[PDB]
Amino acid sequence: ADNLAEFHVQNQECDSCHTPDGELSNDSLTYENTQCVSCHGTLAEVAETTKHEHYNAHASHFPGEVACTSCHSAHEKSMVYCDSCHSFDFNMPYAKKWLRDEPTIAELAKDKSERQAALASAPHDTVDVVVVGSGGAGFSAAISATDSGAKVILIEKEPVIGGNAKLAAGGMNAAWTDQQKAKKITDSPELMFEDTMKGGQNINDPALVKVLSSHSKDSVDWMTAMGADLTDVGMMGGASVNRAHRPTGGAGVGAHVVQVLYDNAVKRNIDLRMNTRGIEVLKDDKGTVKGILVKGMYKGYYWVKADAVILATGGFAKNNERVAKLDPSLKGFISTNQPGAVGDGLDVAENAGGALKDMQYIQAAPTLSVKGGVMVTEAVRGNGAILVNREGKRFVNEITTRDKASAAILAQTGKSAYLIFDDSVRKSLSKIDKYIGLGVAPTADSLVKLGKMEGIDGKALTETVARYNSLVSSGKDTDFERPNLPRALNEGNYYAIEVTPGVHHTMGGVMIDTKAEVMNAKKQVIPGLYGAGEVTGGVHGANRLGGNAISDIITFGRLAGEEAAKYS
Ligand SMILES: Cc1cc2nc3c(=O)[nH]c(=O)nc-3n(C[C@H](O)[C@H](O)[C@H](O)COP(=O)(O)OP(=O)(O)OC[C@H]3O[C@@H](n4cnc5c(N)ncnc54)[C@H](O)[C@@H]3O)c2cc1C
Ligand code: HEC
Ligand code: HEC
Ligand code: HEC
Ligand code: HEC
Ligand SMILES: O=C(O)/C=C/C(=O)O
Ligand code: NA
Repeated sequence: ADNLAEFHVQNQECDSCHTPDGELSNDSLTYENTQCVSCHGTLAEVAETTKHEHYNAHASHFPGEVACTSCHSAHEKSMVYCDSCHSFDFNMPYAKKWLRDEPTIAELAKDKSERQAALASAPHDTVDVVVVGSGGAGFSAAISATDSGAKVILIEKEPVIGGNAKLAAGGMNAAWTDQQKAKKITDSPELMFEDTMKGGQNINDPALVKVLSSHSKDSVDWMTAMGADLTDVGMMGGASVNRAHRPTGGAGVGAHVVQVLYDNAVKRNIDLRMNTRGIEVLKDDKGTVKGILVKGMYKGYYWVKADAVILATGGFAKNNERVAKLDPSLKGFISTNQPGAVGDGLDVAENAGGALKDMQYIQAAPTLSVKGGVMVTEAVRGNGAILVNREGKRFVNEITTRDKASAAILAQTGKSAYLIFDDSVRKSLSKIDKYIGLGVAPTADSLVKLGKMEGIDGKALTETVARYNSLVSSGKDTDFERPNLPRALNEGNYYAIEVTPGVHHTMGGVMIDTKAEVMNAKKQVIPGLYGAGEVTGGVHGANRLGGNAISDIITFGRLAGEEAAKYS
């Protein structure tokens, strides 16, 4: 057969997958997927039949309930969503190579036809607030608005939830939490403010950072009340003390927090629609929003009538064309991001009259795995790893800010470097076992052997770690002034990961005030329109601190849903 449907119909009726009238249930294909699961079992149950030692298409790090049709289309060949970041050895029936080419909001102007018909019709729904994007900001807004008495619809343009937020692995910053106190850490919202402003080269909007620092503990409290584990507290670059919260043992914070938010949304019966792209904010004759035009992948264009629209669409770091026009030094770099993170939400915001700010400020993650092409968290350095070049030497304070660390690595021989650590660092952060499982962390029982394996001067590497361990025990790094020296690298085997910077986060975006209201260039509020999360500009200035994005998206997402409900 040439497609999955043709296969099944050899022995099955159309109504084995379809509804009686044969119309598709909705853009989430809820009915249809339910049919796949009635015959094949849950994703979990299927996974039992497709195990590989180090990977499984049906049991991945993605949170929520991933629909079969995310990867298996019926009447045409389809793509494995995992192939957008990885190249595992898969044999999916009726597969085609991964290719993403989603038309821009401006290209969608060619559907004048269909769009006019949709706006001429009745609104398909009339609700209080529509939230665009199912990452951390969007789920937070949806839940908090629902808790304040609003009726909400949450839309996601991708087949899966979570955006980039499901990928976060270092932690969520907050001060001064019960969690920190339990770990004997002393901190304060003021100190977090100070670190953040200084880290952003004082380009940050001080009113927005004051919201970020002052609300941070309550956001950790809010998430924990919903069931999250944020009790591990680690160090990230540019911070005066440990304040990056994450699940016990140093597991990834992203997947976890998104799963908690998803469970809480399902608990509240929130209307979540997948494969549903927000296209155009609609305004009444006085300029306040009145609804939003959306495009369903399977049911087409329709609009929703609502008093408020909350844009929670994420950044544009996957769009290297737009990145390179703003910062040419990042042209051609690999990105850490999900395939959808291309900035179409910003375009929707601008078309509604929102201004943009700080767009030229774009952050590279210093340590993308060269071998795996995926992000390696800053927590690996925060928990004790060092960086060495091919010469086998240290060359940078490994917990300085991301802009300086990226430049340092790029300046080394071959424009890459190596994370070096031992089993004491490995056991302190369980996320590291995930890198080892990916195959990107070669290991050996001695640095001379490791160096020969990886093309690092083995003798110089050995002396480099002995010297580093001596500064650790003597409590001061006189070589690169690293201010926190948590562990000696001296237990068990030794690991190396080859790393180079990758495009990661866009600090600029839609201009918002402290109530998450979107503003135009005249600094006037657009009534009804809100922005929260990486789509916004002004929170992080010229350089974002690791851990501060997850913090931002919960605080501003929650704030925005509450303001939108009150606006109503
Ligand atoms: C690999 C990785 C690791 C990171 N780790 C950390 C960490 O440890 N700590 C930290 O603080 N930060 C971390 N960051 C940054 C942080 O995860 C992101 O900034 C965060 O994802 C921003 O969340 P958000 O809700 O704003 O957007 P996202 O989580 O990206 O969600 C936005 C959603 O909107 C959808 N969308 C976009 N346009 C439309 C549209 N027109 N219609 C409908 N849906 C739309 C997108 O597809 C996406 O699902 C990490 C980022 C990455 C990529
Ligand atoms: C389940 C294994 C399927 C079988 C068997 C058939 N269809 Fe299907 N169809 C199914 C889904 C998951 C979808 C979504 C798109 C995709 O290819 O994955 C579809 C869609 C159609 C459509 C499009 C509806 C629209 O665009 O509004 C039609 C016209 C359709 N399918 C027809 C149809 C007929 C007549 C079938 C029996 C011969 C049949 N389908 C089987 C999944 C499955
Ligand atoms: C039961 C009535 C089924 C429905 C509804 C769907 N599938 Fe199915 N599928 C079914 C059988 C009996 C078989 C053969 C293997 C077996 O279980 O005995 C299959 C096969 C497939 C395959 C393999 C195709 C190939 O070329 O080998 C896949 C990938 C599969 N089915 C996927 C799938 C999806 C995603 C469904 C919903 C859209 C779905 N199936 C519906 C039984 C049934
Ligand atoms: C992408 C993330 C996928 C989603 C979600 C689902 N499937 Fe899948 N499926 C995918 C791949 C890459 C493969 C190949 C596995 C490999 O290791 O090479 C599969 C395979 C199938 C098959 C074949 C299993 C067999 O009998 O050999 C089945 C029957 C199957 N998929 C079913 C299925 C169902 C019903 C899903 C929803 C619950 C589903 N898959 C999700 C990729 C992805
Ligand atoms: C890019 C945005 C990603 C997509 C799409 C998928 N994965 Fe992923 N994967 C991602 C990262 C950044 C990492 C590094 C380790 C971490 O936890 O952050 C990984 C790692 C894996 C691994 C190794 C560790 C493990 O969980 O076993 C596997 C086996 C893996 N990813 C599988 C996987 C599958 C099956 C996916 C599709 C459903 C998938 N990943 C998509 C980033 C990205
Ligand atoms: O784990 C990291 O590298 C990511 C942290 C950040 O992007 O905030
Ligand atoms: Na931004």
